[PDB]
Amino acid sequence: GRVIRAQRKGAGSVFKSHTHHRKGPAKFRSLDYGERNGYLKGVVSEIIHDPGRGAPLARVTFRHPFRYKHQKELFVAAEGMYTGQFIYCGKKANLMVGNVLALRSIPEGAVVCNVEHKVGDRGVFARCSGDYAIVISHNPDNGTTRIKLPSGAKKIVPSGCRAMIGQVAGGGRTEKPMLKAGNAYHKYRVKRNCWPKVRGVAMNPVEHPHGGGNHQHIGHASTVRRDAPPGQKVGLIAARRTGRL
RNA sequence: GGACCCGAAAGAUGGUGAACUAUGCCUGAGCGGGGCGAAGCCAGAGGAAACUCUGGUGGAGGCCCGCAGCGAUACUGACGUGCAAAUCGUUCGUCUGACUUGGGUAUAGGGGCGAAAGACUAAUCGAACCGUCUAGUAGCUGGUUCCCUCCGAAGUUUCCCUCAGGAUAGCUGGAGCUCGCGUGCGAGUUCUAUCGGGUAAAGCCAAUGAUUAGAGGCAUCGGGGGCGCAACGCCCUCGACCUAUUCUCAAACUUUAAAUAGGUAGGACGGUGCGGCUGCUUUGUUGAGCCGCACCACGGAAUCAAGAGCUCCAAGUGGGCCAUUUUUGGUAAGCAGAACUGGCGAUGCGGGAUGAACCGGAAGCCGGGUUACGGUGCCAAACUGCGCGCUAACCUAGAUCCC
RNA sequence: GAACCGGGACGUGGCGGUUGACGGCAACGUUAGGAAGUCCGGAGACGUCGGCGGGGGCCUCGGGAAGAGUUAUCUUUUCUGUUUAACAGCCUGCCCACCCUGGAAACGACUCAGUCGGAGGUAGGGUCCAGCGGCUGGAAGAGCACCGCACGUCGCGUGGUGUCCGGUGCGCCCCCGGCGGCCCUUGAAAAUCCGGAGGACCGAGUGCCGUCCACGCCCGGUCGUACUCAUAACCGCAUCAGGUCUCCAAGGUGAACAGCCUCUGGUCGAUGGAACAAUGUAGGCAAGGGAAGUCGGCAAAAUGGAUCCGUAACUUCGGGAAAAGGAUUGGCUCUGAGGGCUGG
RNA sequence: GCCAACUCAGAACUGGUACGGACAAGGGGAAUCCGACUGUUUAAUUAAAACAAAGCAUUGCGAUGGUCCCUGCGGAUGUUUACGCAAUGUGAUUUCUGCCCAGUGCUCUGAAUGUCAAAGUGAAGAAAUUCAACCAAGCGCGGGUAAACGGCGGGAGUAACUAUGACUCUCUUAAGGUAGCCAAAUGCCUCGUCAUCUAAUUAGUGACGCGCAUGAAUGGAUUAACGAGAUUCCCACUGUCCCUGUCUACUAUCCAGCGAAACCACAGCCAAGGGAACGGGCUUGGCAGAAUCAGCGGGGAAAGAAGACCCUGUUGAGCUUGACUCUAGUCCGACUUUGUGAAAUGACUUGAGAGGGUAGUAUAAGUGGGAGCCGGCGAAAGUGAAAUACCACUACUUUUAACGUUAUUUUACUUAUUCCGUGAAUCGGAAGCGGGGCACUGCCCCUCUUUUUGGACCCAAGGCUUGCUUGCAGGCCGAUCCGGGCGGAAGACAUUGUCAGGUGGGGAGUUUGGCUGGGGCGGCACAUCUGUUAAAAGAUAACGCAGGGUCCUAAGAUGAGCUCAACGAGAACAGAAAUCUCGUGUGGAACAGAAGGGUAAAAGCUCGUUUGAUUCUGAUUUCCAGUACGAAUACGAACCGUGAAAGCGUGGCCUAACGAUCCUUUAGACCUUCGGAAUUCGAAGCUAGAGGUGUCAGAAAAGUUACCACAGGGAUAACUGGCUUGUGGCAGCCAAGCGUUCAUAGCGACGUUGCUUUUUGAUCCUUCGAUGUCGGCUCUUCCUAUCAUUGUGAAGCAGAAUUCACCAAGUGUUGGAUUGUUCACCCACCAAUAGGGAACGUGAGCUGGGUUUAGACCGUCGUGAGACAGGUUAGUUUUACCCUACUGAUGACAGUGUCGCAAUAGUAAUUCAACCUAGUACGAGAGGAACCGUUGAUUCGCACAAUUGGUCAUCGCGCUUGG
Ligand SMILES: [K+]
Ligand SMILES: [K+]
Ligand SMILES: [K+]
Ligand SMILES: [K+]
Ligand SMILES: [K+]
Ligand SMILES: [K+]
Ligand SMILES: [K+]
Ligand SMILES: [K+]
Ligand SMILES: [K+]
Ligand SMILES: [K+]
Ligand SMILES: [K+]
Ligand SMILES: [K+]
Ligand SMILES: [K+]
Ligand SMILES: [K+]
Ligand SMILES: [K+]
Ligand SMILES: [K+]
Ligand SMILES: [K+]
Ligand SMILES: [K+]
Ligand SMILES: [K+]
Ligand SMILES: [K+]
Ligand SMILES: [K+]
Ligand SMILES: [K+]
Ligand SMILES: [K+]
Ligand SMILES: [K+]
Ligand SMILES: [K+]
Ligand SMILES: [K+]
Ligand SMILES: [K+]
Ligand SMILES: [K+]
Ligand SMILES: [K+]
Ligand SMILES: [K+]
Ligand SMILES: [K+]
Ligand SMILES: [K+]
Ligand SMILES: [K+]
Ligand SMILES: [K+]
Ligand SMILES: [K+]
Ligand SMILES: [K+]
Ligand SMILES: [K+]
Ligand SMILES: [K+]
Ligand SMILES: [K+]
Ligand SMILES: [K+]
Ligand SMILES: [K+]
Ligand SMILES: [K+]
Ligand SMILES: [K+]
Ligand SMILES: [K+]
Ligand SMILES: [K+]
Ligand SMILES: [K+]
Ligand SMILES: [K+]
Ligand SMILES: [K+]
Ligand SMILES: [K+]
Ligand SMILES: [K+]
Ligand SMILES: [K+]
Ligand SMILES: [Mg+2]
Ligand SMILES: [Mg+2]
Ligand SMILES: [Mg+2]
Ligand SMILES: [Mg+2]
Ligand SMILES: [Mg+2]
Ligand SMILES: [Mg+2]
Ligand SMILES: [Mg+2]
Ligand SMILES: [Mg+2]
Ligand SMILES: [Mg+2]
Ligand SMILES: [Mg+2]
Ligand SMILES: [Mg+2]
Ligand SMILES: [Mg+2]
Ligand SMILES: [Mg+2]
Ligand SMILES: [Mg+2]
Ligand SMILES: [Mg+2]
Ligand SMILES: [Mg+2]
Ligand SMILES: [Mg+2]
Ligand SMILES: [Mg+2]
Ligand SMILES: [Mg+2]
Ligand SMILES: [Mg+2]
Ligand SMILES: [Mg+2]
Ligand SMILES: [Mg+2]
Ligand SMILES: [Mg+2]
Ligand SMILES: [Mg+2]
Ligand SMILES: [Mg+2]
Ligand SMILES: [Mg+2]
Ligand SMILES: [Mg+2]
Repeated sequence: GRVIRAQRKGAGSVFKSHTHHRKGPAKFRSLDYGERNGYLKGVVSEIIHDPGRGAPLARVTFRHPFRYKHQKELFVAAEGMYTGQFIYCGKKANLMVGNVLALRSIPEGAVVCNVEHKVGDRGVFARCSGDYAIVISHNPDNGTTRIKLPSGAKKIVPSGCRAMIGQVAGGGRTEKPMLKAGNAYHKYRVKRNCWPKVRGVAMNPVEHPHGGGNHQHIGHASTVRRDAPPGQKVGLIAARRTGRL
């Protein structure tokens, strides 16, 4: 008869993201004439740590195409990039790690990161540390490029979508064991109030379908309907299978 | 309808709280002295080499003892109308981190928040607090205010999600009305005459069923012994069978069959003789009812009759209990359940020492007389009255229905 | 009494015109020493822990002088105080950072720990940075201590002496510097201020144009400000043994803001008196036995600091571990070892 | 030479061996269980094994998305992007994680139309409307899934002693407990069996295992280190105890001052009696003497609270789901938003064409004339059930356009709509400057200027041309022209809105009968019949006794004929039992069913004819209120059956076999109404049946609560008390037998009479506005049904020992292991280690180990919430100052004092050992007493401190730490 924790998540106010010390969103430059037709050069000034994000970020300074001022950008760092490096963004940019190129100019089998979904969206795919997308094939008839995403899915995107050459830096982070609750506490303190987690079978019936019983047990199948209403949809949602492979 | 008065656990609606506590966020602050001695580094020794070893340096850890801080294990200590609606004393856990803490800020009631105890959300939490709907509804508990006088119950029937309730009939009050004065439309009573019964008892030597014992007979058709190869051959024992007897039995057996109790009748609403009506009935004014006229009818058994009949409105009651006799279950019960009557309940009074039911007896306020039951050695009113026997208790002799 | 900040306006003097200073090889220095739209950088501006070093205050030892305490005996001894603010100038120049000469293995330099060097070490010579560093002015005239004269009811009167010279440190509080450890944690923003890139535009010859320089002049609103901050000034119905954030922090013992005693400061506020029955509450002891008590060793007792010797099974090899088990500990009189500065 | 600090290590000397001198400050060891550890938690009874945790595993999701919030609009995750976010389970490391997809879930690019709404389409009708096809998701079917919920049994045969079963086959239901582990925090029996630990062990440890009911991420096994966690043992230690004593402070005490509260019908001495079954009051007795002080915990069934346990109410509430009825969300179809075009494919139109036999070649598929048809067939018959010849139309399978209908797909456009990016900064076309080839003057093919470097980059130089002569100012190129789309993506799909179907404990509301020797479980005594209880009219109770929702066109109606069961005697197979003959035959047969009645030319059996099992209403009986229903009975008014007729028949031979209102539906009338008038559909009326309420005078209805609540109930359970005494315990009587013979020394079978309330039952009288619920500890008293001790009788009593019995309750009846234990069982001592009451004595006397709140684990059960007579661990014990009682203390008792008497009340002593008797009596031996006397001792009681021991704040003396 009580709202469950998963339900309470949506209202927020204690489950909102912790973003006080973050350095702003990481994204490509806004797509413009220079990147569409030629190439534009910037310089990497700093490599910084973004709290709550495994991958390091890169500060890049560009010369504004048509204004007398500096254009400052924050890119998701690719492995191998260093301070003082020159980054080239555009259709005519060379195929080097750290450069941002339109997928139409990236040959097949290339490893890229921060791939745009819609032309000009400034990058939404393969942004986490150690992750990357792979260019599979091109279709000039409809101007569409096929990519393999980190999850293994194959997606078709417009060939004008941009992507940075190389993989995201910081790979191998999840290999290290944490060994203690304090490390997880520190990890999630800068992410959100999602830790520690209380098991449903440890609660009373009033606040969870798994609660109750003189023994600790679910008492009914943990697989639930895809259309099960909020508050009832707990456990393995719409599972096509369970158990070991 | 507030509905005689007071009372629920709840439900609904609209508002108020994160000054406590829970969690996230922002910005500040706080945490002796010791122990162990990880990486990294320096030097030396052994060895053919590989490599091994030793002594220093350094200071890691959700590491250890421990002060402050934070918390609260045991005494199940103190106190337990306390210093205190959670405190005090000793003891105890942790103490550089998942650490402690101030202020600001966010989350508000079927909502929040929860390292999860249904915990916390202002001494309020398995749904906060404040006002209102609201005099919420209660077959349930408690109260329900002057006097005398008259009458005066019920715990039983049927129906009800009915079993602590209600309606219904019965019991009761009030109002009367119709008549009547012994010629009485009557009666919890007898008498006379007529009917029904299957209990008590009795019966099995009567049907059905149960059951003991012997006696006399019988078989080409029972088990054995003897005489025998067998024999429908012979002699005996026990069994069946027949006959006449015999012990003992029945709520769901019975021929017979009480006591008590049940029904009907004993005139004025009768009888007799004529005539009439019918569409009913008959072969038949043959019957069956009914209707007119004439005559007779001493009231047609006893006793009593503080009279008989009729109607309307309505209260309370619908938990009963006890006793002689009859009687079911139960070892029995101050157990549980039925029949008739009476009693207590609703009722005092004398007796049984004492007592709701036993015995007596029922009652306005008094004087006198006499009794009922029970008593007359004292307590305590009335004889140590007149008489006959029994008992002698070295066990507390014995001493009055229920008891 | 002596300073500072912000704002306003001018006057005097100074500074530049090679229109927009000079010096240094350089780091950079000097009180001044153009400039508009536009653009760029820095400060503000940041976690935590450990060692080391510097500064201020405190603590502490010795000497000089002033006063006081003790003095049956000893005590050149015991006690108190012996001060220097903001601000201005000059000097100095921690640890770092930076610059010039030069070119290094037989490698050297170097910290407690690290670390650094042909991407230029050692060495020689310099620049800059901090300071809560030094001297001077402020400022001895002030404050403090001591010794005198005077009114002796009301002179907040009047005068003198001193305020000096050294040592020491794993000491305590605060600030700072520079390294190192930790993170799947990397530990605010803005107002505001400073600097820089560019040079449109701008002036004269005995006066003009500028000037962040020196001195002089004027002004600076509104509200809070007492007191308590707690065993009686807040909350708990109270003058309630509870609860309520934080700053300062002496001496002795001792590892120690442990316990105990003491100095400054505070305080004797818990209604008082008499007696010392039982039963209680709190705190001890108890011959012999030693858990037989009790559901149960509940409670209490025992052990305990430091130094030396020594330490098993098991083990995730990190521990177990202070395992277990033994010895010592006072006072007094000595001995030895462990340092700094100066001088060829 | 001048200064400087406290660290370390040694050596003498020395004190009453004192010296971390106060203070400060681990007890240790050997094991088992749980949880890895650090951390967190029920503020005010539970700190834990519970929660979290790192590690492990599973699930969804690529943004047009997953999860979630929101009335709506829009939002959180998201300053994000799979090394991520979201939803779960397990719980370090090590090792392992077996079989089962039948069930419930979840899931799928699977077959298919078995079912499937609204809208839309077609037929009929005057229309309302009814019929058909088409028909989404979902459901059904199929597949996959167990680190999803969960499950892991039984049977038969089989090895050469037996036993088991490697092996083979089978059933429910998919499989049949694998590796492991165990009387476990998990085992009932159970205190299981064995070993060990102890003197003794329901405890601990190890082992065994058909294990009521162990078992593998509902995780199994182990595990160093850790723990205010649960357990066992050992060492040290001790006032826990033997067994108490003593010391200090503060109280209590007394005083000055000050000064409440709880509670109070009236009050307060007892024994018994009865009584509402436990009185302070009543009855009968005992007694009983002013006024006061300090305690005390027996009583006041003391106070504290309208019992929280249990039951009842037509009272809730938290939670759950396979309960009833709904609902947010979600999926799906239609219409709308919604505009502009082109093609395929499947049906329906018509239109031409091909095919078929169960047995036979064959359309003989179906039909008519065929005797005649266009050389060909019948005209003959082989199958035959029905003819081939010439005509079509009828059914089934099968191709394709002229016209038209319908449905599903593919695809085109962008302006509606939706989404993305930007400070809407170069978008579309063309042309020029340059670079390539061709062959010859034109073509086509490409580019927009920036890639060794951690620099800077803006506000136009230049050329041409005007005002007039420039303070300077105005135009073009530099800087191509033209496009009145900021740049893209999806796109009439998505999205909004309205209806329609599915899903929907996420959420709302509600329900979850009654009787009942408490309630539940059980049963139905709830409608209802027979016999009996039932007491010879009727009526009559119990969860008394023994039993009983249909069936029949005949098993109803009528007429006729006959007589059944059984027995006796006879007849081949044939007999106990087949069919047949005669005789007897009162029903001993049959009549649907339970039982009781009833019936013989019948009510039974056979046969003939039949539908009175018919229509119409009234009356009566049974039940009973003299209501209804059911059932039955006697007439009346009709039509019939049967019989010759009287007559009989209104269902079953009689006594049971059944059902209101509302609604639905059927039958009846030339019936009534639709209210402005007519006709016709439709609807509504009247009369009689049918669909049913079995809780049967008739709601529509699942659990749980230990998180719990309210109104009440002693109308009703869980103690004591009261009745009873079956059961338990303790006695008696008779005498068949036992006892070498002998019933009775000692016993007592078969029977039979009693007593007791320390057993357990039975009951429900008292108590539910509360009488504190086990056991132990302490303390007193009482009983005898006597264990020991004193005195006796009897013996199958030689002695010793033992047994039976009589006076007898004066005295005593113990220390320990295991268990919470009562109980039990062992060890030990002893004269003995008897049995019991006192509200199952005794909690304002204690304790709190157990039972019996809330936390938590295991096993079994349940889908679940949760349950458990199963186990386990942690879990607040309140108040006396009132009256009485009792213990002591003043006082009263007629001046004061001393010495005394004395009723009455209380009372106290107990048991054992040794020596001698005595190796005596007795006895064949073995063995083996007792009186007297002497010396000690046990338990208990009253005193006392010479000695010993204890006690210190003599604060007495000494020593000593820090200040
Ligand atoms: K809710
Ligand atoms: K959290
Ligand atoms: K968890
Ligand atoms: K559950
Ligand atoms: K579980
Ligand atoms: K009324
Ligand atoms: K607050
Ligand atoms: K904070
Ligand atoms: K609420
Ligand atoms: K009632
Ligand atoms: K008879
Ligand atoms: K008979
Ligand atoms: K009534
Ligand atoms: K800050
Ligand atoms: K640091
Ligand atoms: K200042
Ligand atoms: K400038
Ligand atoms: K002030
Ligand atoms: K203050
Ligand atoms: K013990
Ligand atoms: K025990
Ligand atoms: K810790
Ligand atoms: K812990
Ligand atoms: K704890
Ligand atoms: K846990
Ligand atoms: K989303
Ligand atoms: K799981
Ligand atoms: K399955
Ligand atoms: K399945
Ligand atoms: K199976
Ligand atoms: K495991
Ligand atoms: K613990
Ligand atoms: K007083
Ligand atoms: K008496
Ligand atoms: K009720
Ligand atoms: K509740
Ligand atoms: K659409
Ligand atoms: K729906
Ligand atoms: K639901
Ligand atoms: K009939
Ligand atoms: K009923
Ligand atoms: K419920
Ligand atoms: K008995
Ligand atoms: K009772
Ligand atoms: K009670
Ligand atoms: K005991
Ligand atoms: K505890
Ligand atoms: K005298
Ligand atoms: K005496
Ligand atoms: K003495
Ligand atoms: K003494
Ligand atoms: Mg579990
Ligand atoms: Mg707050
Ligand atoms: Mg500790
Ligand atoms: Mg009534
Ligand atoms: Mg009778
Ligand atoms: Mg009488
Ligand atoms: Mg009289
Ligand atoms: Mg540290
Ligand atoms: Mg010092
Ligand atoms: Mg001076
Ligand atoms: Mg400049
Ligand atoms: Mg207040
Ligand atoms: Mg020291
Ligand atoms: Mg919306
Ligand atoms: Mg479908
Ligand atoms: Mg096995
Ligand atoms: Mg285990
Ligand atoms: Mg009595
Ligand atoms: Mg109550
Ligand atoms: Mg009722
Ligand atoms: Mg006949
Ligand atoms: Mg009906
Ligand atoms: Mg004899
Ligand atoms: Mg006796
Ligand atoms: Mg006795
Ligand atoms: Mg289960
Ligand atoms: Mg006496």
